[PDB]
Amino acid sequence: PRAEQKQQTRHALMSAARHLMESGRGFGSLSLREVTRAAGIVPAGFYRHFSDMDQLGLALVAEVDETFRATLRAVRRNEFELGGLIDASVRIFLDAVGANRSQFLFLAREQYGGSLPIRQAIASLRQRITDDLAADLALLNKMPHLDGAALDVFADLVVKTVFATLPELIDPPAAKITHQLRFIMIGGKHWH
Amino acid sequence: PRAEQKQQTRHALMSAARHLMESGRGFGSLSLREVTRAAGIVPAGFYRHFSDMDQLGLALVAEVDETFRATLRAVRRNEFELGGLIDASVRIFLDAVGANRSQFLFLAREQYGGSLPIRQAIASLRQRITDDLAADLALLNKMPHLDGAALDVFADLVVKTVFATLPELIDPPAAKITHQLRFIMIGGKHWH
DNA sequence: CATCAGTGAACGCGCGTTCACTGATGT
DNA sequence: CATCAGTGAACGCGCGTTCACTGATGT
Repeated sequence: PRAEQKQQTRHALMSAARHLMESGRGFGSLSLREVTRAAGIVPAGFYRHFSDMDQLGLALVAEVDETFRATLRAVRRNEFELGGLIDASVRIFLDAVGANRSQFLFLAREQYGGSLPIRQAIASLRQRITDDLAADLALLNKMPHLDGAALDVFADLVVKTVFATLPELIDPPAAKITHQLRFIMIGGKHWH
Repeated sequence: PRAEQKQQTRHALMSAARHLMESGRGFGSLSLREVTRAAGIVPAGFYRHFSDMDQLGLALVAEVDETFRATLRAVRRNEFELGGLIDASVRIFLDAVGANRSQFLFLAREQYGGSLPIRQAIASLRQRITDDLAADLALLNKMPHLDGAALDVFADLVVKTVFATLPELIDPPAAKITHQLRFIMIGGKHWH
């Protein structure tokens, strides 16, 4: 229908809030009014799309989750090959961040600093990412010296490193992060 | 003098802002009014201590920096012994966090989410921590296969891991972080 | 008597939310 | 005529900041 325009306006509010953040400001500090101002609706017109700012926040988590998971599926598609696994996936990853700066900006900025339902939605998307990593590694016996409990700890260290590297990939890398993921992988290989 | 009372009030504003954060809220979202309300002065009485909220933020970075560096000096004091280096220092560290929850809370929460001068003051304290780590490691030839450029990358990975572990050490560990730092150390040892 | 940390009233402003509304889309 | 996304005016409230002030500390 032309409730496609309703959707286009919802994307405007969303894209407007993310973009308003690219200046160091956090999602909790954004007013409904300024977001509507930026997106091109009069304040009360926010309520046709979200009940409040928190709800917009939640929709921003879902948007980035979807993008983050699409990238990791691309990385997952390359792990069945042999050699150069790290370099190739760092590249796939860095491209996806490049192509979606403001989404990963939101995630990097809110990963600890948001409201409650936003902190929780992020912790959740992160646990899934971590569980998927532990399941990838287990599948291909890529870390044989590591049992289920150890893989969980390993995958947590890798995801943590990635999440903690996001801020660096937006403000201003490839070789450095690759170098760093190697230290971790080497540590998993020679474990014991 | 009894400008010791002036200092006591300054500590109240400071401790008041940190503590007001323990509920998931970020420093940028705190009003001058609520901080004064919490600390026990009437709003305009903030200005005898700080020109604005940013300046309070800056003083909170300096406070935690000082505490963080005192902990790392304690960890540094144990690195000249042999064996069990990781376990002992994780313990020293976790105690210092325990003893200063709200300070590390501020740091963990603002490490990426604050204003500009606050983001910059934190990046600075972090670079110093990282440089000190790279200098410790170099001093004791603890990572012989690593040249100056490699140590910088290694120390960045360790500090990043620590900073990224802070949120977990306040909201709700020892074995997990120790386990994780081992993967990293092993990776540094067997590098090449 | 001198200093000055903290007071208490006042201001103008942007906020979130409500409400009856308008007018194009889709029957 | 029916739906409903977006309008525009209005409200009460908490904000940051100013100002002349008070009264204990320290001369």
